[PDB]
Amino acid sequence: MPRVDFPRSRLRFKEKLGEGQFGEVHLCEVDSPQDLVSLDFPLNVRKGHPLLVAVKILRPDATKNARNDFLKEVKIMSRLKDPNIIRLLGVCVQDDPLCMITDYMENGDLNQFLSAHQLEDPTISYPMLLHVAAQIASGMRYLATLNFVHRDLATRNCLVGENFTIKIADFGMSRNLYAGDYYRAVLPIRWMAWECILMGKFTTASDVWAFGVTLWEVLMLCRAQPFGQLTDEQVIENAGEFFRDQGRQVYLSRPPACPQGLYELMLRCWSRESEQRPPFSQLHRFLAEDALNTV
Ligand SMILES: Cc1ccc(NC(=O)c2ccc(CN3CCN(C)CC3)cc2)cc1Nc1nccc(-c2cccnc2)n1
Repeated sequence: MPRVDFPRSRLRFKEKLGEGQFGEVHLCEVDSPQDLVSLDFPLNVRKGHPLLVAVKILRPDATKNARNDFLKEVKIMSRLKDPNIIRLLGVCVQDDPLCMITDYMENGDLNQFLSAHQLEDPTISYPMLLHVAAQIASGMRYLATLNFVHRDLATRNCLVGENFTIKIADFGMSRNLYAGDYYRAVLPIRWMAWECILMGKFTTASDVWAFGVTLWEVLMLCRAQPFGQLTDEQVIENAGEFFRDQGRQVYLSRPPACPQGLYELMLRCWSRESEQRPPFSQLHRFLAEDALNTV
């Protein structure tokens, strides 16, 4: 827990960014942020330009369980300090409504960003795609070593900062744009390892599987939904085929930009056995070294 609340009186409402069962996320401008610049709030103020933040707000009539989960997220976010994980800027928890505040990325989520680019034969290069993926692996290494499981890794849950910096986040199913990526609890089945779908087992190994699918998205420049040839019920059936291990399971195809070795990395992320999936330390090393060294 942060020692002092961010002053709610400085948050100027701009836009509603999303909603869920227990609250909303708003885009706010911080009024006169130079007044707040301190050790507690080391805000990056650009004179002449508004300071924008995302604010997650718990409904004041939230249940006890909803409130506890919100405070659990506060506690988790207060620990996360890595260049490739979204940073908590402040909280409002002394009074209702409870709030968490992070930076707002004008470049949007990584899906939005890659969707707006084309592959260099605006453009983005294959080496930059590897850098994006390496950053995600590095953030995931950090999370896993702190004994967190993400459970919803995908390009839609990564934010694009300045100079191609990628921040892993977790927004939940709070945005209409990605409703088709979730199956009705509400689950991102196309990113989920077979054991998640069949047994509800979520682990770092299943985060690795999701990382494989996220890497696939990146190399596809977010042009195709994973398993777009399959209905939701068929995706669940595909998980059964991984369980069966009789060679009928469908794997995502190799993207045109993806060399065979990188594709085989992805296939290893989709190993039937968790213990055969590469750790994030290895995924990062492969992307930052092996793949980048073989352009
Ligand atoms: C305002 C806020 C409050 C909380 C969070 N929280 C997280 O992003 C997050 C990240 C990692 C974890 C780790 N956790 C481990 C356990 N498992 C099960 C889940 C994940 C938890 C929360 C983000 C935000 N930021 C946010 N939220 C929604 C939209 C945007 C946003 C949208 C567009 C551009 N810029 C920002 N930004």
